[PDB]
Amino acid sequence: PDYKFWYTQPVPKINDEFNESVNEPFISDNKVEDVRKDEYKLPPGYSWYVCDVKDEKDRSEIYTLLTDNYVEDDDNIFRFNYSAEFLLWALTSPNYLKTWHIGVKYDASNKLIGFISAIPTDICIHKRTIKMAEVNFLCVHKTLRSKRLAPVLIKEITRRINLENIWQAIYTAGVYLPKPVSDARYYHRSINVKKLIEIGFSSLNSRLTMSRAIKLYRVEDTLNIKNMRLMKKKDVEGVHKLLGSYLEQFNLYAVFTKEEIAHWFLPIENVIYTYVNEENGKIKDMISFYSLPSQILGNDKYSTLNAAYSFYNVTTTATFKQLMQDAILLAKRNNFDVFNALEVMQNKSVFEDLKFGEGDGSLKYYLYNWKCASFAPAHVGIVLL
Ligand SMILES: CCCCCCCCCCCCCC(=O)SCCNC(=O)CCNC(=O)[C@H](O)C(C)(C)COP(=O)(O)OP(=O)(O)OC[C@H]1O[C@@H](n2cnc3c(N)ncnc32)[C@H](O)[C@@H]1OP(=O)(O)O
Ligand SMILES: O=C(c1cccc(NCc2cc(-c3ccc(Cl)cc3)c[nH]c2=O)c1)N1CCOCC1
Ligand SMILES: [Cl-]
Ligand SMILES: [Mg+2]
Repeated sequence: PDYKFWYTQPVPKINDEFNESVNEPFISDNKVEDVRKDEYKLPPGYSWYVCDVKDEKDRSEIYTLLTDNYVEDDDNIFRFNYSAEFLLWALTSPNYLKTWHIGVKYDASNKLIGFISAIPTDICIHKRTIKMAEVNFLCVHKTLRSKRLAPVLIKEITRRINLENIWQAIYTAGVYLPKPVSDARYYHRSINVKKLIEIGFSSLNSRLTMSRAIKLYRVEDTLNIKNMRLMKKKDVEGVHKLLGSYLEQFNLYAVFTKEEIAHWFLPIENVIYTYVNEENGKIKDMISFYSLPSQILGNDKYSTLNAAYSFYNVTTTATFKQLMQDAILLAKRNNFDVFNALEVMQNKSVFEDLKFGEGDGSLKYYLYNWKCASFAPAHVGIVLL
């Protein structure tokens, strides 16, 4: 790989190695005045479109583009199917900019063929807190792949983020790019065993028959933490303290305001699930997971796999194993087929005992315009959508 685009950007070369004495931008002393005020040029017949994610019809156009053209596994079995309600939540966090929700239309058809997004957040990297853009949902229509549209989308969102006096970004991808700050494998905990086998995801053998697999993954319908309940507005201050206190140990985390805690955790059916344990007026434990279905490609029976993804989990009255056992149970109670988690924070410590299987690859964490030491994924304290 030559990285002809990426090697023009303020990111590390593949064989760049920085030690912990280095924690700073590649390019400092940036001036909003000097940022390009012209939109990047698109190929003839294509136009920039500012998407209004709060408009049901604009949001439906993003939904359709991602449904048909977003992330697949390397074997083209699954395609991520973020819901329209999920995209509304993901993109309208506190102080979001509409103008960071960037579409490209094909003029002749008036159809959306490209998208990229960012939201603003404070990110703490090796104890330094920096205002950053969190970039996600980069997507080019399958009919227009390998035409160098992605670098146009990346340069245009970089320009718009820079106009807000923001000079760093955080992003994740399954593909290897220059250069990860950390790299986390994903693991899966089967809940609906029979469905996962029927779609070709989970395997059986002469030792693990269907009946034995169903018994292996069977869940007792009783919580270790009896009073775990859906989070309410009254719990925002307590979750801010419990989660905020927990995250300070990590080398990379979001520094959440109380308004960001309310946005990212208060529950929304089929989008975000947060449960809390309240003891003596204090929030002492929390579980959270988001809903991200996958379309099961070419399957006539099942249109989607209903997957819960581990978000943020903290325990002070139970073991981390007991807490994540309760997270699996709460996902089962909410009709999820599988519980997915990355080897970030304390997660890898429970994967063997709670019968998670290792997945087919890894999610890489990246910073834009930041040089620093890389670290093991247990020191990652942030989960992007
Ligand atoms: C200060 C503010 C800064 C803000 C910006 C921060 C950076 C944000 C960066 C974006 C974070 C996004 C986070 C997410 O959303 S990760 C999810 C990405 N989306 C998908 O995987 C959906 C399915 N695939 C697609 O839609 C396309 O394949 C995409 C759009 C991904 C590439 O389109 P296409 O396949 O038609 O290729 P091209 O000819 O246009 O372009 C080829 C160039 O693009 C580089 N490439 C390929 N994949 C990715 C990728 N996932 N991140 C970054 N760069 C990527 C590639 O190495 C090459 O450059 P180089 O190798 O020649 O050098
Ligand atoms: O095998 C997959 C799957 C589905 C789609 C894509 C991929 N691989 C690539 C990939 C991965 C992920 C990913 C997968 C799991 C987790 Cl916990 C966190 C991130 C993100 N971005 C990617 O590009 C893997 N599963 C397991 C069953 O539930 C849906 C996800
Ligand atoms: Cl350029
Ligand atoms: Mg292209």
